[PDB]
Amino acid sequence: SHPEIEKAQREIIEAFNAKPKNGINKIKEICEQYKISPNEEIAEFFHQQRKNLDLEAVGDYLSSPEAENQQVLKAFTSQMNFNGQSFVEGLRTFLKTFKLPGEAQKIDRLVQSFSGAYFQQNPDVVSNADAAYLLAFQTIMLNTDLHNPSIPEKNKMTVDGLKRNLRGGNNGGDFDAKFLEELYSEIKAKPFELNFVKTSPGYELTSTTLNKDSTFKKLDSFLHSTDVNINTVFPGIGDNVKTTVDQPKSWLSFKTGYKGTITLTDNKTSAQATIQVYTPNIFSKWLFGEQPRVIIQPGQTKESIDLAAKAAADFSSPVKNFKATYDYEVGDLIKAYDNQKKLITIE
Repeated sequence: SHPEIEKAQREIIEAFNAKPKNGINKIKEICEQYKISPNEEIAEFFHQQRKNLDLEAVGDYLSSPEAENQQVLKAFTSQMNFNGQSFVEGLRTFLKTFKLPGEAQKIDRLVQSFSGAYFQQNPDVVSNADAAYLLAFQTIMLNTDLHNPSIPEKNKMTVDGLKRNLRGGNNGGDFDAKFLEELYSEIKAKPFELNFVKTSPGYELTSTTLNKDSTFKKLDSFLHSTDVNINTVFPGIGDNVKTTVDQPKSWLSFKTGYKGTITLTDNKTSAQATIQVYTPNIFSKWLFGEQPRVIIQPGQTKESIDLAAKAAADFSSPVKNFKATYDYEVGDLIKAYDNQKKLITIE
């Protein structure tokens, strides 16, 4: 906590709250001016001014894949005590710290950071860092099973049901039977205090009948497609648009709804946009929302805001929620959406 930053804390708080970018750049400003490291310092301000800062934005800054952001987090998470803490408790504390982003990849980056720190501070508890990430994802999946009011008590995961999934999890080995009993019981008696973001950044398409939507229907078929063009899904975007697809991990669409992320990139303009699909399932419905969601987000580059607007305008269903991105204000996204929704609303 450096004194030049501490002095104008209120100013940095006012800037960050208004627009995170402004505030971050105002932290960097003082850091440059006083020949000091921003990553280690952003992390500190975020910690210190927790009761003051926009926790939605903070969580959103820390969960972003950008190099600077990724470093800030390594520093944020390192500044946490996990020494002495139980795996269940250390994690119980970690998650409690954030206004949890409402998107799988963002959550993953977070869980991945805890894993690396819990293992650093407790090298004896888990065999390696990969083993901590496994245990955490099993713990988070366990948290759903043990507290789902729909699932009958007879179908809710057992203690030995845990030990089974974790045979070969401790760096190609088993974890201590008494530690998993202490894990399972700790999380049986108390569920994780998980506060999520209200509305996630960019365009969010969500309805109880979005599953019925032709564009949504098409986009889903696309996720299990080989060599297909995206203009078949979105004819409002250019012909010249390349796509990459990241399919969901070990924890399937059944335990999140998360059906994956499509990344669209204009091969002439370098405008980028990402589509995220979430379809409610028996396990997910209770924790992650009962209605399908489509989150469209523009890249940092020029015209990315149009690509995103073009994809969202092609949808029949309306965009239920608009939210400012780190580089784009709510209004500009509305401007481009209504514009393409007036443009595409022609033969």
